[PDB]
Amino acid sequence: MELIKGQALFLELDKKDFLSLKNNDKNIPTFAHPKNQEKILAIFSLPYKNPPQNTKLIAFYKDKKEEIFIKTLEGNYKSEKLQVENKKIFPPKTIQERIAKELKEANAIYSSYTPKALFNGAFNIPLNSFITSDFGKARTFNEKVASYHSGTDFRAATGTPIYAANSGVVKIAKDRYFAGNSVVIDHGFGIYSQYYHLSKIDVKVGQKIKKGELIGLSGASGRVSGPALHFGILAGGKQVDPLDFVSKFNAIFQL
Ligand SMILES: [Zn+2]
Repeated sequence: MELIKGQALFLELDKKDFLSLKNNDKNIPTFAHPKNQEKILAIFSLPYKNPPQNTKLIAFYKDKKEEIFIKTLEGNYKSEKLQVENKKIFPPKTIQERIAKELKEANAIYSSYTPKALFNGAFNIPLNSFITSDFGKARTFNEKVASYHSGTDFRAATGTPIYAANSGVVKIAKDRYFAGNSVVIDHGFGIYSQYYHLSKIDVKVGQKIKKGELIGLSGASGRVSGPALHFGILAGGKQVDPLDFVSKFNAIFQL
């Protein structure tokens, strides 16, 4: 198989006598195929920055092992050469501490795995606008990726209502350094949607949220380039192309 870096794919496997799916020593969770009672699914994601060239997963069955080869593709992302090498910025200690604390908190959430569906059918887009900055726009130095846009930006004047892309449980709902006013929702199966730079947060941590339910108002918090809605998806432990993921997810769980 082939998969572009920074995207997810849904792996389909036989359910009968399946024991475990592994990437080296890392276990990949499985969930039911909603349409084919003899299949299960798993989400495999490749990181945008510095992915392996190839991946081999082993599905262990009671009587066999089944290998799965995945070749990484570079894709056709927009990319611009950085010019200033000076990358190690030097923030004040008070900012370094906040950054480090919010990163620990987020990683604890994104590493967690809810082993049931909290979603309800297909994902919807969080507002009926248009993309002004695509996922995966990269800045490169040393023929390597120095940074990239880890979500997609929708056009939104400050104060535009933002709605949950799918049902789930709010896990983050506060102001964070790079994301500004942030909402993160657990949809189950390690799938999280992200709503950043809001001007107003209308949900609390732990709250159960319905698809299409108001979660806040867009803004420009934490954002230098003015008002927009940054929408992200984390799945398989990685930030992935959100509209690509939604398209792949909806093809399976639509009906
Ligand atoms: Zn963005």
